[PDB]
Amino acid sequence: TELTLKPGTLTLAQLRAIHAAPVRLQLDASAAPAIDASVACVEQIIAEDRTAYGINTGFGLLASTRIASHDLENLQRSLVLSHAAGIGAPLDDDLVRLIMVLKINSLSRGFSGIRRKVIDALIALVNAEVYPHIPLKGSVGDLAPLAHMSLVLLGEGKARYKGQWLSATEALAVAGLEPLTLAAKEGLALLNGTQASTAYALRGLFYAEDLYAAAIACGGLSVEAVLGSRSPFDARIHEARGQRGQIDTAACFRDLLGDSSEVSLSHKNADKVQDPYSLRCQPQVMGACLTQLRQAAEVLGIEANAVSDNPLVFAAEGDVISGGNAHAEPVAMAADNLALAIAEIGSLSERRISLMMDKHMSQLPPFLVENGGVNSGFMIAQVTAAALASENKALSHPHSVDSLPTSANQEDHVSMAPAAGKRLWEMAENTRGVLAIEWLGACQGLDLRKGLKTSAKLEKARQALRSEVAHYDRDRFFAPDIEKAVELLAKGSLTGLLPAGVLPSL
Amino acid sequence: TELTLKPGTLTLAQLRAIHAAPVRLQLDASAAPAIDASVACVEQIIAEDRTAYGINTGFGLLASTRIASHDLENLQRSLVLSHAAGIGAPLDDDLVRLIMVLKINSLSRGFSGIRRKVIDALIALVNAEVYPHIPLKGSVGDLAPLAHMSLVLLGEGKARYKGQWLSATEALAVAGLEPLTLAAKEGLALLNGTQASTAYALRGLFYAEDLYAAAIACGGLSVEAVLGSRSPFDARIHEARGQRGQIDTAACFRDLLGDSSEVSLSHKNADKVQDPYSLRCQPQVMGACLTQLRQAAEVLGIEANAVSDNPLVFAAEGDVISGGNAHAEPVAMAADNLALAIAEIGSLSERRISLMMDKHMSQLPPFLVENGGVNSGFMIAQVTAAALASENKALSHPHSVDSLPTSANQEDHVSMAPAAGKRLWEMAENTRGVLAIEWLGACQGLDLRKGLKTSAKLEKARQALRSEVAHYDRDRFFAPDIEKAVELLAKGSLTGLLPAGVLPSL
Amino acid sequence: TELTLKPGTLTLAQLRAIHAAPVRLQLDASAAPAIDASVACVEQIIAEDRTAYGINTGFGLLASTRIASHDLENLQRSLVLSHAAGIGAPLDDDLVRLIMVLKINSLSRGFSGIRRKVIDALIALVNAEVYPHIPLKGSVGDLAPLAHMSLVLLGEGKARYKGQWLSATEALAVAGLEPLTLAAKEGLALLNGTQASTAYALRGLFYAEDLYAAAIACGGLSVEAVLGSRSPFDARIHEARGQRGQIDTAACFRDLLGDSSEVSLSHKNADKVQDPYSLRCQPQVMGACLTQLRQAAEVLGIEANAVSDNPLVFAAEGDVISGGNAHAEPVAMAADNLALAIAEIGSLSERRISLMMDKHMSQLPPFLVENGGVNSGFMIAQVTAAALASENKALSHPHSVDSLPTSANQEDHVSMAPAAGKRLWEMAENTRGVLAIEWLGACQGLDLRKGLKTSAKLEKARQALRSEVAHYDRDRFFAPDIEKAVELLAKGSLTGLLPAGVLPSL
Amino acid sequence: TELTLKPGTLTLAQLRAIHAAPVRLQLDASAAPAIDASVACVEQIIAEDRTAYGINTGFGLLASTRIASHDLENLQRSLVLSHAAGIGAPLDDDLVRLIMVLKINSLSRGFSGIRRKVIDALIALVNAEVYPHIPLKGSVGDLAPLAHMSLVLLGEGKARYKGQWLSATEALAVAGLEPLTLAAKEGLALLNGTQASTAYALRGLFYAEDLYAAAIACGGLSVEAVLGSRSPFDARIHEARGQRGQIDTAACFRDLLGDSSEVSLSHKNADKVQDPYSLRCQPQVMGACLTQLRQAAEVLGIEANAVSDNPLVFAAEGDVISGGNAHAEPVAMAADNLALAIAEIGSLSERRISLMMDKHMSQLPPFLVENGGVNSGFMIAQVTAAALASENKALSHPHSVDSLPTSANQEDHVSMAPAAGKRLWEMAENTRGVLAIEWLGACQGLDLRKGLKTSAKLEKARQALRSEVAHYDRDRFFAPDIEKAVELLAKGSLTGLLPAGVLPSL
Repeated sequence: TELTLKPGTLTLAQLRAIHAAPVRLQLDASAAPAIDASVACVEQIIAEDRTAYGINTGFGLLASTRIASHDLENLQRSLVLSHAAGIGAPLDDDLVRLIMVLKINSLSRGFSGIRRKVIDALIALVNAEVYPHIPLKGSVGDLAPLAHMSLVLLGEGKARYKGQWLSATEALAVAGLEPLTLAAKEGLALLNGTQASTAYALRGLFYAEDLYAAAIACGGLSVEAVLGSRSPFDARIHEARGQRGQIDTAACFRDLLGDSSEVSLSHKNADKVQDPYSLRCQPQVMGACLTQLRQAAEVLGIEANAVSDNPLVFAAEGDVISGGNAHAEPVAMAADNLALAIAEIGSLSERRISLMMDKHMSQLPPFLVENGGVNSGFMIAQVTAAALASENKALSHPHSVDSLPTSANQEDHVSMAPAAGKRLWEMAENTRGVLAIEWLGACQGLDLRKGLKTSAKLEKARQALRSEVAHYDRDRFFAPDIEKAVELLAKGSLTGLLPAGVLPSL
Repeated sequence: TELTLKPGTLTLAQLRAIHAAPVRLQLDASAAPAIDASVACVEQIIAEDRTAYGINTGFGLLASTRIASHDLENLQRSLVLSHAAGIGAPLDDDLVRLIMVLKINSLSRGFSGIRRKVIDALIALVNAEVYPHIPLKGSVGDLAPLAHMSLVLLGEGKARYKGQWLSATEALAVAGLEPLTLAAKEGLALLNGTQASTAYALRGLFYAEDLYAAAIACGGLSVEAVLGSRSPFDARIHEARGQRGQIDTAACFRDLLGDSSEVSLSHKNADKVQDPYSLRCQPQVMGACLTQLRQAAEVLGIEANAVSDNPLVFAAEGDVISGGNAHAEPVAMAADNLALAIAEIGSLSERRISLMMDKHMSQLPPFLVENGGVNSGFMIAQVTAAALASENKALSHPHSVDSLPTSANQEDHVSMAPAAGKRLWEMAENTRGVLAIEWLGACQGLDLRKGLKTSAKLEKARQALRSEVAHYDRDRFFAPDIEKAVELLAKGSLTGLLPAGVLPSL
Repeated sequence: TELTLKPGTLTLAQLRAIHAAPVRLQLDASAAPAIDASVACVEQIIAEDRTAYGINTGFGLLASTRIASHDLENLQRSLVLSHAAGIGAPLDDDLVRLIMVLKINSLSRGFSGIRRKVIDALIALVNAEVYPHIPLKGSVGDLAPLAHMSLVLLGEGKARYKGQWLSATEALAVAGLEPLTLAAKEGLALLNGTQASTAYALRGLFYAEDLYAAAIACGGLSVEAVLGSRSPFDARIHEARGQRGQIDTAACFRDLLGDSSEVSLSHKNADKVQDPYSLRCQPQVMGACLTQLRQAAEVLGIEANAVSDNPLVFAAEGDVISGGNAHAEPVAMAADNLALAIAEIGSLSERRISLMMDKHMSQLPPFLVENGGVNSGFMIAQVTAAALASENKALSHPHSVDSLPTSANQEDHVSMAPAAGKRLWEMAENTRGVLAIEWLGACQGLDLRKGLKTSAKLEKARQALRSEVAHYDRDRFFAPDIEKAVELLAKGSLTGLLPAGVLPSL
Repeated sequence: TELTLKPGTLTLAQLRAIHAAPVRLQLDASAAPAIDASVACVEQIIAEDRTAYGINTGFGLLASTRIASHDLENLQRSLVLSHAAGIGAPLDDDLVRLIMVLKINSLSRGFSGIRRKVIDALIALVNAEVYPHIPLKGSVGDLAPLAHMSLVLLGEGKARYKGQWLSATEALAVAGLEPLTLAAKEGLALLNGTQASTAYALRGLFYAEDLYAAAIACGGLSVEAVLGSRSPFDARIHEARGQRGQIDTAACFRDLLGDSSEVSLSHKNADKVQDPYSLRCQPQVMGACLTQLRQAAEVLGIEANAVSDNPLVFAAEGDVISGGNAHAEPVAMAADNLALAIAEIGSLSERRISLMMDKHMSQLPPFLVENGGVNSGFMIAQVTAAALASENKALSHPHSVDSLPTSANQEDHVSMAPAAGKRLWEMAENTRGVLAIEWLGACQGLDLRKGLKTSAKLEKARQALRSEVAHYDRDRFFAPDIEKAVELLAKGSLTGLLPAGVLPSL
């Protein structure tokens, strides 16, 4: 997988690919100039015995003292060691790779005053598929997680390779590297930034997108299973409202559903029963979710390319300036935004499941099973979906509204973006479980409409499932079916049915 | 105030003006065609003894029965009467006017099959400044509140005029109207829609905008009061991150602050103390808030013009279709989105207040007062700001993630957009109180820098306050000062200092 | 209403009476000793030129300086003036009276070193029904609200009398008082404490209790209306679980319901349809709520009698000690606890309403109305109940988990108990609206069981309502009925049906 | 470990031991009578061709049909298979053992009509340390998780033994069992109940208790490290407030702290600086938490012994009754209650950490390190604690206030107690991380008071830590120290210092 990186130009689709699979990358030749020039600007400051905070000074007491060169170099190690104070579970390699590539992208923009050779080391680690240990918690939005990553550069910490933990030195050799020594500003360049926060929210974004796509397919099947109407998806309704998300959503439903199906055609005159909101307001509810994840994607798309460390080096003017780009407030809001979409996608789906369980609603046997006097059918699966949908409401509580003061009142407001981002992964597992159950139920219900077929793309969704899970004939161990369905969705089995260009990264 | 309405074209600035003050409006002649044509389409259906749900049928049992004309007409009254089941405090006239104008705008787009003369009645009521009673609660997202409004059309309910409650009939005469009788589909046309939800969120939007504007001015004063740096607002920092909200925010700070001030110039060499995040990350935090309220404004801007009732009449094709546009999910998310902005604006401000109270941070006397051994100064005001900032965290909990099934499982998923929107008004009162206190504190602190002036626009912010509230010389009754400051902000005293074209409706 | 107060012995029932109506109180003679002795201890310190913090010292810089007597006295006024920095709506007289009586109770315990004559002034104000202005917001848990109350003692602020605002001096004369001058420690004695926090939560408690009582009656009517069973309330079921709240709750249902009714008897054999959880799990759900409000009442009962100011005077030993009793953490948790009860009482009730709307569940006409083809009946009322029930979920978010640092890091953790307590009042208005609608619906449904009577106490609940609201014959303006029902409940119309000794204050 | 079980008499301490380690149990002979008698009552019903719902009937359609014996037996398997529809991670053996023992306890009370031999099988599995697979999610409060457990009884599912998954049949043989066939009511007896919900909250309870205990020790060390006063813990202060939790908490502090220490004695005259609230209000804040966890423990203690299935068999009277004991509302509230305690314990601790980082507060070097110009010391550890404390606020959102309708509107209100309980485990990991950091910091700070010793018990807390983690001399890899400290706490290293009889289960 060759990627030739033009720093600051990653697209959301590129980001999804980095997240999904190993990468091979190289910096574009056009990146060298600005990168080498911020180093030269740093080198000049030092050569001219100029004092610059965050460049050649010590801290606090020494924040204006030109720390001797000797202590300057060891100050970088001490920063990284002391800052590597994270805790909790190890991030998986996929997420570690994204963070590494985000850091490379940002440093490579030439505002950080870090040597190209350090950047090249990180790249060597990516290319070698050597992923430094990074613990899940600690950042308030990303000193700790970025400090854990950088440990390996110095020959400290540990890293994963071929799924086994290696010592840093062992790890470095795998990548054809030897331990490095950091120079002025490099410690800060590596530790300051929003790459972990951004990475966490991006994974939430990609999950949110996979689930949107799945939900269009499952909701289409459910519509068919209970003989719902295609009228709610009429373009005229959506154009008259003017909401773009909803207009795009409805277009997706029409594409998947078509004008009619054998199923729909064989439910002749009757269209006298208006469909419940969980079917009929799918464009409106799923469109709102689509708009919401597009808003987040835009913010996160920009942040993936942001120059986020501090202080910034402006070689062109000779200036070094301390600002607040390491504050990940926009990332935090984007994540809280995504929370709303993942929850409402799951909520609308659970009510569709609920409908399907109701023989007064479904025009199907109660709980989707033949001879329910002695068979419980899907009844407890529906309960599982309610439990999962429910959990998402509390999980929806925003993290972007909380802050505690740190660094002795000097970092008196922070974003809490890492917590905001990572709760999204569990919300997505809940909504994924809900959709898997909807998937199972709608194929069961369509099954009961003996011999009848739905549309072309929805029939592919039925075959996808039925190749792993059989029709529900009579009560049997239920959980393995749900497990199966969930893995299918997690593997993107239905994503490909959605039309192109709808979702930010797809 | 003449407004000649081209239906579906209201701008956010027009919406802010309708919200802020009485309107005089007239429909543009180009609206008549489509409006008269949906009526004609309805008239044709009835003339052809065609059955159409939501047009000439009864409900449930009779949902396919062509209800006799006679019962058809009385069905409209009964719908409005039975649907007027709202409760809680009366909306104020300002908000009632916005809802009325939103309903007019939507019906006037010609998809609702309602007579121009009914639309004209609502317009007559607006023009006459006769505002029907509408209670605050009941909608799940807006049958009840729109049904209360429509009562007056029929000569039921009551309405406010010159701030006094009048009977509907008295009210109607003030507007030069007599009670009307509704025709086929008119009841539904009036009661279905998202106008109240939209109106509630729009007020939240306009509040959020006023507060943003105030916060740029107050944060600029606070920066000056504690001798902060202008370096964090350097354009190069914000362009390097790429976030638009933050880029625009920083531009606002530079405009208000300028390159230097007498204050800043007289704090010679020293710039050795990095400013805390509550000053230095203002572009990043306030920019995130700006982006967030721009996302909401876009959704709400579109929704203000939406065709939101049901079923929709498509005269051009002869079709009538039932869809889900009355589902206000996008409005609900937009409001939850705005919640995040109002809270973080207040949180960042309270920490700026906090900083100002700390003589190790502020370079000012503790609690902003001379001889604090016996004077408490601003100490308890700061506590008030903490209480107000705090309340906003719980208030931030999203409403868009909750739903309960209604109408016997037929409306099985709803938005909860009215609750989402109205909590914003109280969040805004909290953040307004916080900013008022920041305002007071920064003018006090600048005062203590004897004779020194800040920038041109920030000096106007100081004079604005000082014309109502005097320097704090020694302990005195504090609450009246805060009261004063709050009313000043609520009157938009600082809004005008912000550069043009930054905020969606300004 | 004579109350002769033995300080520290108020009961919850006494507290409900103070809250509900004017009081006439006098201190018991046995209170004089300890009250006069803490003053004497303060007087001795001063007479012996001993330095005591919070007694005869100034603040911060002067926290160890024996401030001259002269400045000592003016320091008390300045504390009260500067601390009166609250904001928002005026508390109503009922709540102001409770706070005043709570302060009197606490000071009268003799640990505060305040003169009996100051205490007597507050008592004079209560007895005269002169209620100082106190604004709703500002405390983080209660300097501001207690400082506003004390203003009037000094002839500052304003007070309400016979529902009109009076100047403090006018107010004082009504009570036969002249402005006072405060002595050493008195300022702190008055301003420190948890009385407002406690008062806010107590009102929440009493509301929660009224609603519990109402819900037993309404749920009993609903059970009857849909021909539910009395079997779920069998004592054996509740004893076998062992939960006390549930055991007591079920006993209440049995008392109100009885072994059988004309209604229940006339629904002969059939008991083949198990009742839904919203009826059948009433003991379990309402019992949990009962336990929860009993836990809160215990904490609040104790806190109503707490010695809560600081520093405390221990005359017996001669010691003065600074502690943290003014921290209202337990009050904050008690309120968050009560939030759960008010929400679940309303949630269970709304589902009972929902059931009643469902002719497949209710054994009643859909939406409780004859000829629903053209009549909507209770359909939109149910929607109102869903909107109100829904709002309570977000409102349930705990305030006790938030804190911001105040007083320049010296009050670095606070309770947020006032916010916790006051949100309960609105939660209670929501649940009250829900129950009013249940009340209306169950009497309507029982009505439809022509001529049949329920039990003795539930028939009184029916007559209570029917004296204000008529049977629903056909569609009519709905909101006035709900308004009526709500006022009935707010007046305690159903409270008296509940057996004695169940609820903490009743 | 022999336990001879008297059903319904488990104590909280017994429950903590079952949770912590393997058990060996036997039913007391006095349990046989009522257990054999409910079976006989079931047998009599069947022998008399009496129809009883949930005993010898089929479901829904057949809810009044005496299902043939043959289908009766297979209905039990089908219930268990179809109900085993849970998902998510496998519970660990510890938690599976607790659930099994809770189920045994409840069935053994003789109200369930299940054969002693089935109960004996579960006991055989416990004794053999064979733990059936149970997935984490699915219950709405516990059909799915109890159905997964019961699978193994029938020779389905899988179970863990010596940490390896075994087939059910392999598992059964390890316990000396063969697959069973279930009889009338047994399926329901096994699947209905609140044992998983209760088990989840109990683990939360025990965690909350361990953390309370740790926090008293760490807060005592922090007090000493920054030369705080013992005056806030004076019994007179706590008795004067009257709050029991706080009185008990303060007694704990006095026990651990003592009247004085070498440390405290060597900080001679000065006691002129009042301690911040994070030290001084420890009795008030930790006491509130203690009260809160005592309230939960009481509910959970009772529920551990509850008869929770349905319908219940009352052999004494011959009656079988369907009720709602399987509704775990009280468990859900107890868990939400515990959430508040775990969060506030962590919040108060993080502010104590914060204080310790502030040389204007701590009387220690900034960030607890010598030569901080080039050493960052504990600065980023503090950030980690803020991130962890912060996460707990959103996690605090109550689950007991949410519900969705299941079983086609027949279970229209549910508790969401499993979600409520399990979020507590992660909240406890956050607060544990916070305390570990406090622990580290206070031992570091005391270290800096060269040669000085604190009290007897607090010196043991110092030695406990120092045996794993060395004094912080200069910057080094920080995270391993925190990891170490966390494992120490998780192992109960400080629990034993707390006085006996304070905590419900200890």
